[PDB]
Amino acid sequence: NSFSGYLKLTDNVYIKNADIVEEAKKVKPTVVVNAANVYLKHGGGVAGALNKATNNAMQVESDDYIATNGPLKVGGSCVLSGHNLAKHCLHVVGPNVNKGEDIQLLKSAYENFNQHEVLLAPLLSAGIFGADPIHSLRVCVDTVRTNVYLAVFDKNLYDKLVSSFL
Ligand SMILES: CC(C)[C@H](Nc1ncnc2c1OCCO2)c1ccc2c(c1)S(=O)(=O)CCC2
Repeated sequence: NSFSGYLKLTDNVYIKNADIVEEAKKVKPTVVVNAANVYLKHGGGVAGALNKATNNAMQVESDDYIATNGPLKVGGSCVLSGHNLAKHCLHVVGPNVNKGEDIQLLKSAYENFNQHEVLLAPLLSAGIFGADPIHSLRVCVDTVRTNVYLAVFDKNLYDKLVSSFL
C-alpha cells in the first residue's frame, strides 16, 4: 500500500489524478476495487482495463464465481483474487442510473468498502453508469469509514472534484 502523490480530502479519503491499473502495479495494494456489473462481465471502462492487465485471468475467475453463486445484486459485492494487481479484488456494483437503477443504491455500493481497512478504488457509477461524479464523491465521503485512495484518470474531472471539495 505505497500510495504516493495523493491529496487527502478527509481523514479517510485520498484522491489522485491517475489510471487505477498503473496505480495497482506500482502500489500492489491489499485491495483494488472494480466498478463491476451484476454478471461480472468486464467488457470495458475500469472493469475491462483491470481485466486486460490480468490477461483475462480476472474474467475466467469471475465466470467461475457466477457459475457457483449466481449474479450479484445492484449495490452488492464479492471478494475475488487480485491476481498480479493486488492481493484481492473487491467487485462492487454501483447503480447504472442511465438504465433506471436507483441512485439510493450508490450508498449501499460504497458500504462494501467498509469491510477492508485500505482500498485503491475508482469513483463508483461515474462511467457509462451516468451518475454525477461529484455526487458519487460526496456519497463516498459520507459512507466510507475505512481508508480509501481514489484514482480518477481524467485531469479535468479531478480538478472539478478537488475544487468542489476544497
Ligand atoms: C470518470 C472516468 C474518468 C473514470 N475512468 C477511470 N478512472 C480511473 N482509472 C481508469 C479509468 O478508466 C480507464 C482505466 O483506468 C471512470 C470512473 C468510474 C467508472 C468508469 C470510469 S466507467 O468505466 O465508464 C463505468 C464504471 C464506473
